Amino acid sequence: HHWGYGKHNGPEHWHKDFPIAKGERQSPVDIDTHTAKYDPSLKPLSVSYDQATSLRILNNGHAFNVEFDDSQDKAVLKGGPLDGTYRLIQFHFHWGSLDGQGSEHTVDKKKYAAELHLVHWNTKYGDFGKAVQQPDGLAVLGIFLKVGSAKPGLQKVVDVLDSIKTKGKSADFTNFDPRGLLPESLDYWTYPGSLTTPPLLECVTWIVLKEPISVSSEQVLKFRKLNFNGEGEPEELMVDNWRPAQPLKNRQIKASFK
Ligand SMILES: NC(=O)[C@H](CO)NC(=O)CNOCc1ccc(S(N)(=O)=O)cc1
Ligand SMILES: Cc1ccc(S(N)(=O)=O)cc1
Ligand SMILES: [Zn+2]
Repeated sequence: HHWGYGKHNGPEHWHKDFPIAKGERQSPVDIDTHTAKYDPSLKPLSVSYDQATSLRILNNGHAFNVEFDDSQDKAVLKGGPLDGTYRLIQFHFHWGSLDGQGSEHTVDKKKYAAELHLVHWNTKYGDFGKAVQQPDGLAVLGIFLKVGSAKPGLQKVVDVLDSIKTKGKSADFTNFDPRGLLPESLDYWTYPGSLTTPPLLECVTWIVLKEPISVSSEQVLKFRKLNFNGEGEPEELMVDNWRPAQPLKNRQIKASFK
């Protein structure tokens, strides 16, 4: 894998090694709020993170992942558009070089400063690697970030980033409560899509919350001090690690709310 977010290896190049990049259910997409249909059959989301066990934070050269113990049903997503039980494996963000870009999904073409992805896999497939081979394998909960007031529950993440500056660095990251990253409302849009990074597998039920969270300028500035490069390599700031909106094709975006 040599894909990334540069001019020479960014999203417009990915199709050469991952031809599904041009597929029928790629993510992210623009959410056209007036075209999304309210679906009264959609259930409230059930986010059950009370027993979540965070373990570690990793700079993987594209973003940082906060990893969870997914060896039991400890932190699960169910309800909403989903059938069955999806276990939280990791969360990460996508963000920009400036506050006017960074999100992957857009809302009426609006780009947010960043987007949080809480990644869950369907327990009926047993392991994450098996789940990504299935059309209903993953559920990703997407949350927009705007710049304003600080998000108190984000600060523990911000403060460990200095210890994982470069690709391949990890740090212990226990006892982090991801409930501190949610907005007040669980109103959402949903559609069938894909992973937004290679291998771009078409295995995701996307659940994108309408209500953004607010983070401070200082918090997002610390995201932008991370590096895509490994230790001792030429410094490349980890910024603009987002894929732009892809064609909606033969898909419907449904709203949980009127
Ligand atoms: N684990 C596995 O057996 C293989 C090989 O390592 N991995 C994958 O086939 C997919 N890995 O997918 C990560 C991933 C990528 C993108 C997202 S996003 N940005 O759509 O939430 C969320 C997870
Ligand atoms: C040099 C190079 C550029 C881009 C890729 S890709 N198709 O994985 O994005 C691989 C190698
Ligand atoms: Zn993501």
